[PDB]
Amino acid sequence: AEFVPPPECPVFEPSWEEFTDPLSFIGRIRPLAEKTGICKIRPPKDWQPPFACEVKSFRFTPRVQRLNELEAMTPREAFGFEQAVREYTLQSFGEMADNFKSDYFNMPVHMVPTELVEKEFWRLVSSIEEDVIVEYGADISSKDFGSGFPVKDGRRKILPEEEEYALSGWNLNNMPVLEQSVLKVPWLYVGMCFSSFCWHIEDHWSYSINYLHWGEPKTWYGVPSHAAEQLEEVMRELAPELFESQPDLLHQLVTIMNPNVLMEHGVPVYRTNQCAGEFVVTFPRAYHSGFNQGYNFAEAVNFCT
Ligand SMILES: Cc1[nH]c2c(C#N)cnn2c(=O)c1C(C)C
Ligand SMILES: [Mn+2]
Repeated sequence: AEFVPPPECPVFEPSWEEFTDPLSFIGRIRPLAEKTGICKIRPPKDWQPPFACEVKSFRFTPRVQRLNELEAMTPREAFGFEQAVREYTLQSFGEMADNFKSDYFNMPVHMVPTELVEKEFWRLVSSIEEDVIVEYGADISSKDFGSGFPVKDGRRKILPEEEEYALSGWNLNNMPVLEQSVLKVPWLYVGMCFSSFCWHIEDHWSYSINYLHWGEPKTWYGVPSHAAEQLEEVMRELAPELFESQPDLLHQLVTIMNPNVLMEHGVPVYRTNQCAGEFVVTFPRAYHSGFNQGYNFAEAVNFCT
């Protein structure tokens, strides 16, 4: 009855030579990675961009997430009122997040095995006897708060040691984002234990790339694009009737589904733990979902080839 972890997605460890151009590298690994939907890329050991967000002034109001909101829908008094959220700094959010996780598991946050957090996450999502509520930061533009990468924009100070990172093609501010036609900037994610995102693809079936600047790992699940329609059919068969008819862009706001359910219906699913300093790439029309193991900070952008 415990969750069965999907097989691991490919992890690549490029040489310095392979690491010069991200689009060339992604094009070369595509024959394998597009068959798994997601892959993980570990930069060379010495590639360590400094964290460039203005942490002192970094303030944000997280949103609240109830893990079992869908299963709970199987009329509670005064529904719609979450209590409420307050404004945090990055530091005070992290204090809240660590206290939550260490209290939840009764152990220091870094001693909780990633497989236990995963098993407990999926138990909680389906449990009606236990309502767990977490908070996270998303819908956070790097244009308002600053990028996690140094940028030669004249707004902060680049040190000489930072300049190579401001100019690197793996700096997500330097990824190509313009689609060709006859006719964006990176976003930031502040996670805590159990905060999660449900199954979705990107607009225009775009690639996406995500960098975990620091913190505890981010656990991902990915489905290759060749199984996109099978995943959509399982969702339709098993989603609530009230939401079955909804357009994809709205339905993707509530498409939470245990990976084992998809696997039981023949949908291939792969997993990974993205750790600090690692990239995850999602391929075009590769459904993905995931959750955070603890307090962390990621940056992501949709790019075009
Ligand atoms: C909403 C959301 N989406 C994503 C993606 C994607 N795609 C990757 N990480 N990630 C997140 O951590 C969050 C929240 C929980 C902080
Ligand atoms: Mn995504």
